[PDB]
Amino acid sequence: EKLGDISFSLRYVPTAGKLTVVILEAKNLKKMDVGGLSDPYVKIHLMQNGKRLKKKKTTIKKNTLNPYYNESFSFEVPFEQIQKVQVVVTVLDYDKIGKNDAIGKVFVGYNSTGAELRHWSDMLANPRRPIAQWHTLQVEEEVDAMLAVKK
Ligand SMILES: [Pb+2]
Repeated sequence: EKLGDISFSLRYVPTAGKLTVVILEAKNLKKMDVGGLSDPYVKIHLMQNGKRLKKKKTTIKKNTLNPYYNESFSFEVPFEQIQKVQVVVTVLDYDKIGKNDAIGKVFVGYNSTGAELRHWSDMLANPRRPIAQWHTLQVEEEVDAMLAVKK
C-alpha cells in the first residue's frame, strides 16, 4: 500500500546556523478516512539522539490527497551540530475527534540513507541555497526504528 510522497526544500546558512525547511506539497497520499479522503497536515521534528529539540507544523488542508502548502519553517542549528541532527517530516491525517494518525514519515540528516541522504548532502554542499526534493513516505514504525541507527 503506497502511503504517498512529500516535496520539501532544505536550506542551510552556515554563518547563522539557520536551517530552513519549506513544506511544498504532497501527492498521492493514502486515503485515511472511511467514506472520504484525508485531511493532511505535516509535522517537522528536529531530533538529536532520541530527543526532540523543536517541533513545527503546517496548516491543515481538508479532503485532499494532493495538498499544496509552501509553508516555511526555520531552525537554529549551529554549524558544529548540523551533522548530528535529524529532520523528521511526518504527514498526518487530522481528525477533530481522537488522535491524529500518521500517513507516513521520512527523515533527512547524516544518519539517513539513499535519496534522503542525498537531499541532505546536496543541501550541505550548496550552502545558502534551497534544494527541493521529493521523498517517498515510509511507515512510521520503520522510520522510528532507523532513527536509532548511528553512522
Ligand atoms: Pb480525517
